[PDB]
Amino acid sequence: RDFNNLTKGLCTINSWHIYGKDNAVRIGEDSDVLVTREPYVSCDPDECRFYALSQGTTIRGKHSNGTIHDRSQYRALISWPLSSPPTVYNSRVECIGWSSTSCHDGKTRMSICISGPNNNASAVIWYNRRPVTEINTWARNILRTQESECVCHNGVCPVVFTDGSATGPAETRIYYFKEGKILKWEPLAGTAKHIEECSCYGERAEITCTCRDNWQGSNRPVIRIDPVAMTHTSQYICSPVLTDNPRPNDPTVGKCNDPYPGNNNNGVKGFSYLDGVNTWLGRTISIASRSGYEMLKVPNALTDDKSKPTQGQTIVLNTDWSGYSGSFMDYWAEGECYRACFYVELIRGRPKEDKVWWTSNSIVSMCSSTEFLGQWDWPDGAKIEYFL
Amino acid sequence: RDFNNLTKGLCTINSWHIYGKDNAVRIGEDSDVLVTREPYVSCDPDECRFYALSQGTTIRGKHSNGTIHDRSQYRALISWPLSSPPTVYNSRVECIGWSSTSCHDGKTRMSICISGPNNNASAVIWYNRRPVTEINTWARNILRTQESECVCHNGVCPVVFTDGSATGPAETRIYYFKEGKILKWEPLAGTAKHIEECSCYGERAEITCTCRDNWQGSNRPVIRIDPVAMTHTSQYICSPVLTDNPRPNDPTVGKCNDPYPGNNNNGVKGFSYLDGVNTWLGRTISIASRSGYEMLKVPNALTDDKSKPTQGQTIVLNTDWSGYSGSFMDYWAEGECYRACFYVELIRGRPKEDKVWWTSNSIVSMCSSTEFLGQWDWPDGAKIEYFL
Amino acid sequence: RDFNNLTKGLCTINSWHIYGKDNAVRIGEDSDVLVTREPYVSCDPDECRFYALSQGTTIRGKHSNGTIHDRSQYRALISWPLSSPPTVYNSRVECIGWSSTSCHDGKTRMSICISGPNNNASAVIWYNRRPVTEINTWARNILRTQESECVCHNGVCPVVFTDGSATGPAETRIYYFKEGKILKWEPLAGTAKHIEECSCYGERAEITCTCRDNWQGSNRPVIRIDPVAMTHTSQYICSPVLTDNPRPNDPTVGKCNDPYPGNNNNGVKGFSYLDGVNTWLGRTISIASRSGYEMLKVPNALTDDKSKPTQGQTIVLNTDWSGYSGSFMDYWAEGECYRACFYVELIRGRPKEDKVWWTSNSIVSMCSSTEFLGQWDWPDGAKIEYFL
Amino acid sequence: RDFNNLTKGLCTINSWHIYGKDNAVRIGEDSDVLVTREPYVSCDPDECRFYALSQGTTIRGKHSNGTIHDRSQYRALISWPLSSPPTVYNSRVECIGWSSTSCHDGKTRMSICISGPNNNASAVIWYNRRPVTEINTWARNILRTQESECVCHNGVCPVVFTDGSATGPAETRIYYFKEGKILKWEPLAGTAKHIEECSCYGERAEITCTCRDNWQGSNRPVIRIDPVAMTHTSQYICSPVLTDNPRPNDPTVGKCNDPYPGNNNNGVKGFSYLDGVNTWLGRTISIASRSGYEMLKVPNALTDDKSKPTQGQTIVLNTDWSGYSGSFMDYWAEGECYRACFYVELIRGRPKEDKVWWTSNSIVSMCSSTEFLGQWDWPDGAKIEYFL
Ligand SMILES: *[C@@H]1O[C@H](CO)[C@@H](O[C@@H]2O[C@H](CO)[C@@H](O[C@@H]3O[C@H](CO[C@H]4O[C@H](CO)[C@@H](O)[C@H](O)[C@@H]4O)[C@@H](O)[C@H](O[C@H]4O[C@H](CO)[C@@H](O)[C@H](O)[C@@H]4O[C@H]4O[C@H](CO)[C@@H](O)[C@H](O)[C@@H]4O[C@H]4O[C@H](CO)[C@@H](O)[C@H](O)[C@@H]4O)[C@@H]3O)[C@H](O)[C@H]2NC(C)=O)[C@H](O)[C@H]1NC(C)=O
Ligand SMILES: *[C@@H]1O[C@H](CO)[C@@H](O[C@@H]2O[C@H](CO)[C@@H](O[C@@H]3O[C@H](CO[C@H]4O[C@H](CO)[C@@H](O)[C@H](O)[C@@H]4O)[C@@H](O)[C@H](O[C@H]4O[C@H](CO)[C@@H](O)[C@H](O)[C@@H]4O[C@H]4O[C@H](CO)[C@@H](O)[C@H](O)[C@@H]4O[C@H]4O[C@H](CO)[C@@H](O)[C@H](O)[C@@H]4O)[C@@H]3O)[C@H](O)[C@H]2NC(C)=O)[C@H](O)[C@H]1NC(C)=O
Ligand SMILES: *[C@@H]1O[C@H](CO)[C@@H](O[C@@H]2O[C@H](CO)[C@@H](O[C@@H]3O[C@H](CO[C@H]4O[C@H](CO)[C@@H](O)[C@H](O)[C@@H]4O)[C@@H](O)[C@H](O[C@H]4O[C@H](CO)[C@@H](O)[C@H](O)[C@@H]4O[C@H]4O[C@H](CO)[C@@H](O)[C@H](O)[C@@H]4O[C@H]4O[C@H](CO)[C@@H](O)[C@H](O)[C@@H]4O)[C@@H]3O)[C@H](O)[C@H]2NC(C)=O)[C@H](O)[C@H]1NC(C)=O
Ligand SMILES: *[C@@H]1O[C@H](CO)[C@@H](O[C@@H]2O[C@H](CO)[C@@H](O[C@@H]3O[C@H](CO[C@H]4O[C@H](CO)[C@@H](O)[C@H](O)[C@@H]4O)[C@@H](O)[C@H](O[C@H]4O[C@H](CO)[C@@H](O)[C@H](O)[C@@H]4O[C@H]4O[C@H](CO)[C@@H](O)[C@H](O)[C@@H]4O[C@H]4O[C@H](CO)[C@@H](O)[C@H](O)[C@@H]4O)[C@@H]3O)[C@H](O)[C@H]2NC(C)=O)[C@H](O)[C@H]1NC(C)=O
Ligand SMILES: *[C@@H]1O[C@H](CO)[C@@H](O[C@@H]2O[C@H](CO)[C@@H](O)[C@H](O)[C@H]2NC(C)=O)[C@H](O)[C@H]1NC(C)=O
Ligand SMILES: *[C@@H]1O[C@H](CO)[C@@H](O[C@@H]2O[C@H](CO)[C@@H](O)[C@H](O)[C@H]2NC(C)=O)[C@H](O)[C@H]1NC(C)=O
Ligand SMILES: CC(=O)N[C@H]1[C@H]([C@H](O)[C@H](O)CO)OC(C(=O)O)=C[C@@H]1N
Ligand SMILES: CC(=O)N[C@H]1[C@H]([C@H](O)[C@H](O)CO)OC(C(=O)O)=C[C@@H]1N
Ligand SMILES: CC(=O)N[C@H]1[C@H]([C@H](O)[C@H](O)CO)OC(C(=O)O)=C[C@@H]1N
Ligand SMILES: CC(=O)N[C@H]1[C@H]([C@H](O)[C@H](O)CO)OC(C(=O)O)=C[C@@H]1N
Ligand SMILES: *[C@@H]1O[C@H](CO)[C@@H](O)[C@H](O)[C@H]1NC(C)=O
Ligand SMILES: [Ca+2]
Ligand SMILES: [Ca+2]
Ligand SMILES: [Ca+2]
Ligand SMILES: [Ca+2]
Ligand SMILES: [Ca+2]
Repeated sequence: RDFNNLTKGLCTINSWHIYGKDNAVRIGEDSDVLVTREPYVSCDPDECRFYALSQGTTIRGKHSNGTIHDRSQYRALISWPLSSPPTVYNSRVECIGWSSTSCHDGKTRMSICISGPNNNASAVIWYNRRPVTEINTWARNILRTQESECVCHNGVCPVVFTDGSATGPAETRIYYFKEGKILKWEPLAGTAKHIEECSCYGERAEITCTCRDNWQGSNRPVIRIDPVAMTHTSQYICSPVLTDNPRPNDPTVGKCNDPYPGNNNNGVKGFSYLDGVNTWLGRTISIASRSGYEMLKVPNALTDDKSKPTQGQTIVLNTDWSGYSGSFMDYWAEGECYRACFYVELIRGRPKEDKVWWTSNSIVSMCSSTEFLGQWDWPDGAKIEYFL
Repeated sequence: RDFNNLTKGLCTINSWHIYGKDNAVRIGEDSDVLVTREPYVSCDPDECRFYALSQGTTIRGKHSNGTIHDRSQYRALISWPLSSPPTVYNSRVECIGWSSTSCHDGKTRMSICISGPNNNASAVIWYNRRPVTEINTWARNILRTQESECVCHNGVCPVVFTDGSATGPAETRIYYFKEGKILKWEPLAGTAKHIEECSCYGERAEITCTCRDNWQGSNRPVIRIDPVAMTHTSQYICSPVLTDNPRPNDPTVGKCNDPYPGNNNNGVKGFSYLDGVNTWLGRTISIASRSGYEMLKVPNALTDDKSKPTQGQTIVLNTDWSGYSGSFMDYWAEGECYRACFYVELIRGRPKEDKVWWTSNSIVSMCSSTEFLGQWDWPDGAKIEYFL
Repeated sequence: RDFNNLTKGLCTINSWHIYGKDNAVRIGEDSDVLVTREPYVSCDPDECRFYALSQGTTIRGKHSNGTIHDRSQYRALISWPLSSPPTVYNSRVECIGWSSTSCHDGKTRMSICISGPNNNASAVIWYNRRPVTEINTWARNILRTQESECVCHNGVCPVVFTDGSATGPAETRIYYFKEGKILKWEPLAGTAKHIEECSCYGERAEITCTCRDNWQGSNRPVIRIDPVAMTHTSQYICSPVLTDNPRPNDPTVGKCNDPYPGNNNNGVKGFSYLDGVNTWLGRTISIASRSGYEMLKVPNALTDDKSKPTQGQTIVLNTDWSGYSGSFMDYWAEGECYRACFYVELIRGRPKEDKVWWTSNSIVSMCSSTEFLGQWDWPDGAKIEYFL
Repeated sequence: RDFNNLTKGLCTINSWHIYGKDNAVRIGEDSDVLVTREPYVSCDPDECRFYALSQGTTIRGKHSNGTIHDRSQYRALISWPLSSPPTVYNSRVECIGWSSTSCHDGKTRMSICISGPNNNASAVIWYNRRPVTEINTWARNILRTQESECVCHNGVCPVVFTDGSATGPAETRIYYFKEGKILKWEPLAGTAKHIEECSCYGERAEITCTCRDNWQGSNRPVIRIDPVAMTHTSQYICSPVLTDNPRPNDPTVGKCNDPYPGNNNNGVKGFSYLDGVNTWLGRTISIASRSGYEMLKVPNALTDDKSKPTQGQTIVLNTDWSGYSGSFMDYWAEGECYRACFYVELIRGRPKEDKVWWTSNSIVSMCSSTEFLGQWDWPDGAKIEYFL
């Protein structure tokens, strides 16, 4: 109908309720489920669906051998019905590639997939399921993007891309698209020193993205975008509650405009909701590996370099595998506010479970509740031994 | 369009005709059919579908081992096309959880799923396929609900919940929802001493629910709800024709306001249609186990403590496994009356058939006919030996 | 929109072109294809689909053992997309039973399924995918119907049923339905001595049905129905070109009002298009078994007791298995005439191929052309040895 | 709505971006994927889909043995969602046959399938998913058509057919269809000496088809059609950059009105975009076999007998199997120009890989970009050894 506008603020997050779970790895042990990774969730005005990068083979298939690898010509962004697993028969291909983002602007959906060799990748921007614009690699070193949904406001859908080193300065750009066409792009500004895989959401005409500083930061960089002025700023979450992984132990004071040191050249896609006292941070429980997952209420985390938790909720036990996590919201729901949601990728197989030759995942997803709900843990649930 | 109103009375039940059957266990021996239990049927204005709690694995899958268990993080309420089996590829997830109810109000559908550990469960109420309201456990002891469809009248859809002991007094509440929001709730009143898994239907602006007194009753408790006044009453079916299971043999006089003694701490979800002489009771043939199933016409069963059968119809032979049963009707059919329908869950596997490591079921469903139709029996039809 | 009226006459049949083929048995050797038999084809105003009686198991499934049997509680009328095979995932259940018919009246579809034990069967008539009317067995001996589509005119859809002996006089009735309700029924009249499985079509406000005289006739009985007056007549095809099976060799003169003798208590569902010189008869090539299939142009076959072929077309070689055949037409196609079509059931497995424990089939379907097209043969195509 | 008119010219082709890829053979190693060959892509106003000739069996199925054969009664034109593989459950049958073409005229789709024995084949023309016209073989020697989409202009959809020898003069006809009916047909004219499998596209009210001269030409014949006047011309691509296969090495000067000699009685379906300097030719890299695939910009290739490449892009490495290739465009996309697209059939199995008993393929597809995008190679990706 009309372009969606970010007119509401976030609902008060007092806890998290279960939203979706596909149990993909459990089910795929004996059904035609595609091997995936880098999943996310994204809503259309009349439907919310799961998204991921397929590896172009089923989990039980012999071609599952080697799926720990990230970029092959057999990957594609696929989407499928909420909480169903990504099967050969119910998965819809949005575009071909090994890095992606996607979002609905209220009228139709824009999907972006990047493909190609490391030194010659290109992004193809799809709108209304048709290819509209293409962008060639500018730094010739793995052009890559969010791996979770973008956000739109009055037709303008900003997207964060990075091209260049994963272990030193890179070239990050913020592109402002409208109907799949480039309105404007700008180089990253602010104090964030390295940017990868931004997790974004919008409220009251502003888009907030929590990203990954792969190079040096154990705290997470934050990009705030004005989609009307088509400008942005960047900084780090000030709070000493560190949310990347691996990471050093939590200090008593964090860093606002520089990466918090201790771990270099590594990380994990993550997210946060930065809204004053209504601030919640997600993170793996383990500081060493993609193990466990918890939500922590950290009032003013973004601006308070001494902020610590006041409430929390465990999502995945430290005795279970987690992985990527990101933000999304149903911008077309009823009510006076946007209900914060997130998903956690539950990685199974390599490298942590190397008795199998594949690497895949399942998805668990939650949204906020104004109630103070009891908590449960949500593991992938598959028994690797069954696959041996 | 407009909210449905219960303006018609029940059609005269002179017999039962076959409505649906999915032969899920037979088919799933060699196709990707999900393991389920606690099924039911529910209609939308333009379609009627089967519903159940998936176990998040196929029957032939190795993860089917252990599906006798009731509450895991891998369960979800799913729905699929009438008489088709619940497959990985045709099952639509309504919400995540291990106890549920669902009903269409004429405009859209409300679905409720409860999840969590025994002492910290929560219900999430979905409306128009979006999460709208959440309710935390109030007694911290397996918050649970109907396991069959709810019923709506002018937008108000009452739902019966129980939290607390299964072997002593518990805390039952009747929630009145409208568009997924809580209008009102009240604690159970009347003479019913324990309430679980209510099976409901509506006619002439009144909703009748036949439930399960797990604690002490072999006769079934009944809750009658006024969805306009949002009030209710409760009692037991007076008739000496006992319908829970296990149960003692039938006496010559029943109990109207107290559980009929003989069997404690056990039961099975069941149902009835209480309409004067047009009263029909469903029950397992066996008084000891979930074996066989029959419909018995027992005029004034609800109010006559000496009422006995005047007609009957066998649905499943005592030599075949049955299980849960419940009520539903197509409130959007043509005609001057609502045609009473019901389903019977045909449980296969554990605990009765322990040569296999799983527990699942198939569904058989019937609706009333004004004719006096010949009867047939309707077994699950699978050969367990094939699964060995 | 509006009820369809049989306002056109048949197009001139100069040959037959391939319309549909599902290769179900070939494909099902390695995919989840349901075991079926008694198939047919039927059109809706916007789609034509394949129909059949499922056996409630896949062909490769262990429950395929024994599917030679006709009436079990695991059968159902299913429909699926034209030329696709009937799979677990794409088959839509129309109703439960082991004998059926179905037809669209222009507004919506009526489907009829009969189920039950031999002495207590009942038909349930569905309209707009809801059960509307039920008819109890009147002769208590396998109530049964067409096994191919019915035909409608201004809302009135006549259907031929038989109840009673398959080897002596039986009780045949013609029911006139409108919106699933019974307008009228009448007992069979005319000279046809036994009636089973009528294959019907309509043109110029008249419905012609070619049926099966199981008791004594090797020539086929014919019922012509006036759906406005709701009356009919019956006789036999006069032509000496005999079309039932098994049957004696062709004589030089046939019988118009009595069964042509030579073979008793057996037959096969078949069809014909009786339109003056534009008359075409279908039949198995073998006079002994359901082997091969051919179309023969026999001018005035219905009324000329000496009529012989003037043209022909082979559909299935005598070295290949055939089976049931029946008529259907797309009453909603463009043009000035109705294009005659038919399907042939290609039975595989028992009893002819007993190395396998199952019985199933695939479908081949043709429609007429005003051209004189070259002919090909259309076998099922599966290799039984592959199933061993 | 209204018939589509070819009102736009081609967009400037500066490179090719990835459009679709189904990885069918990889996925089908462990899922129910149909064996196919002769694929293509074609758009409807609201969707673009993959098309191919199924072999009526899955790849893992035992009936895959022998699928190197071209014309059996088990083949059919099927279509399925873009970039999904052709599975038993998602493939829609358009018609039955072993040679086809299909195209949308803006209102609805016309599909054509030819079937029958070599000396008695016939084409059936479907419109709006209904059979409308039939054409009998005129030369009684494998009536055959494009194997890629046709193109329409104001309702007129020309189609090129050939009947007769593959190794000497044959009888080629251009049929002009409108709503599935024959408006006119004409015999091939011009200097093209043999015509097979034309690959066509339209722009500015003209349809250009690049075909295959199986008899003698290593350069490709070209048919240009005026769909309004319903007339055409034919010639050969003048350029010395030869594009059929097998073929002799590239000379310095080609032939404009005669086949370039060196290879007889063989070839491969191919295509080109002939638009002045914006001219791009597709071809296998190998001159001996269907190995590799590249796009070459050859300004004025059609008219310049000395034209050589000025730019290029590799699509499939010479170390990987290719096969058929053809043109298609989304005539309903936004913008001021038509974006040239093509697909390449990646054949796997026999005859090149004879360790397996089958022959199948997967699809890769690209469209043009006005950018100068980095290139990647796109192999089928399956490991034959896995199928052993
Ligand atoms: C039924 O359900 C309800 C609803 O969920 C359950 O109630 C919930 O219970 C939760 C567990 O107790 C609780 O979550 C905790 O909340 C704490 C905050 O609340 C407390 O502090 C405030 C502040 O003054 C008070 O107002 C409040 O009353 C409480 O006292 C958090 O601080 C907790 O998080 C910390 O602990 C967990 C371990 O439990 C860690 O995993 C987590 O990361 C936090 O601790 C680390 O980080 C801090 C910050 O830097 C450090 O100070 C600390 O040392 C830890 O650091 C190590 O570990 C991290 C992670 O590995 C590593 O990076 C670092 O380097 C160090 O090694 C926790 O979030 C919910 O708030 C509560 N909800 C409600 C509504 O009450 C109820 O129990 C359930 N019922 C039953 C019967 O089970
Ligand atoms: C073709 O199809 C038609 C249509 O279905 C077939 O006709 C049907 O036939 C059915 C079987 O005969 C019949 O069903 C029975 O109806 C009886 C009621 O009708 C009779 O009584 C009235 C009352 O005066 C008369 O008007 C009427 O004319 C009849 O005489 C029921 O009473 C029957 O139910 C009881 O029996 C069955 C066993 O058959 C039990 O399973 C059932 O639970 C009932 O009996 C138990 O319960 C009562 C009540 O407390 C006790 O008194 C009794 O002792 C039993 O108790 C034991 O068992 C239970 C269950 O295990 C346990 O809990 C308890 O503790 C005790 O151990 C039965 O329902 C249909 O009405 C009839 N329909 C029609 C339209 O005619 C026809 O036969 C078919 N044709 C062929 C050729 O097959
Ligand atoms: C390319 O394609 C075209 C298009 O299809 C091919 O041309 C077609 O060729 C067909 C085969 O020749 C032909 O079909 C035959 O037509 C005959 C009728 O035409 C002839 O007679 C008339 C009458 O005067 C002439 O006008 C006309 O010119 C012809 O001469 C039919 O009579 C044929 O059917 C009979 O033969 C077949 C065997 O081929 C039987 O299976 C069939 O049942 C018919 O014969 C039985 O029945 C009759 C009637 O009672 C008996 O008299 C006879 O003895 C047989 O009885 C035995 O067998 C039956 C069945 O088993 C059993 O029940 C009984 O008891 C006995 O045992 C046949 O239909 C098409 O018309 C023709 N089409 C066109 C447009 O030309 C062309 O060949 C192809 N090209 C190539 C190169 O292959
Ligand atoms: C990142 O991505 C970009 C974008 O893709 C990459 O840049 C691309 O690089 C490509 C490879 O270098 C390049 O493709 C080539 O372009 C040549 C044309 O450009 C050149 O010539 C013009 C003309 O004066 C100049 O303006 C221009 O500056 C260049 O110098 C083509 O000629 C090339 O094709 C020929 O070579 C390939 C082998 O590489 C053959 O496979 C192909 O068939 C062509 O050669 C055959 O045919 C000709 C014509 O008859 C014969 O003369 C020749 O001998 C060959 O004949 C043999 O082989 C054929 C085929 O087997 C056989 O039939 C025959 O009989 C003989 O045996 C080639 O197309 C892109 O244009 C370029 N794109 C851009 C935008 O720059 C960049 O490299 C990537 N970056 C990295 C770091 O990898
Ligand atoms: C989001 O905000 C913009 C207003 O800036 C709205 O876009 C007006 O919408 C109407 C209805 O289609 C048009 O007549 C105006 O020209 C629109 N655009 C502008 C840029 O002024 C848009 O309607 C809002 N979205 C929603 C859902 O209300
Ligand atoms: C089939 O024939 C009957 C006419 O007997 C048509 O039914 C008239 O249709 C209009 C349009 O809905 C109504 O106003 C009349 O009352 C209809 N019925 C009768 C019984 O008179 C019907 O329209 C015809 N079907 C088609 C497709 O034309
Ligand atoms: C485009 C690409 O390959 N992205 C990969 C990502 C990057 O390798 C990482 O962010 C460093 O640049 O890492 C991870 C990862 O699991 O850490 C997965 C992504 N597939
Ligand atoms: C929420 C829950 O676990 N409900 C279970 C139910 C209860 O255990 C029973 O009603 C006693 O409370 O029993 C049964 C049962 O088969 O008896 C199945 C239900 N899964
Ligand atoms: C209802 C029923 O069982 N109909 C069967 C039919 C009858 O047995 C036959 O027409 C005699 O009555 O025969 C055949 C048959 O193959 O001859 C199949 C049908 N399933
Ligand atoms: C109708 C038909 O059989 N067409 C076939 C085609 C022809 O054999 C070829 O064009 C020569 O006529 O060749 C090829 C081929 O791979 O070369 C495939 C087609 N199936
Ligand atoms: C099929 O069933 C028969 C009868 O029960 C049995 O003797 C036979 O061995 C079975 N065949 C298979 C393959 O199970
Ligand atoms: Ca980091
Ligand atoms: Ca399988
Ligand atoms: Ca009880
Ligand atoms: Ca007979
Ligand atoms: Ca050639």
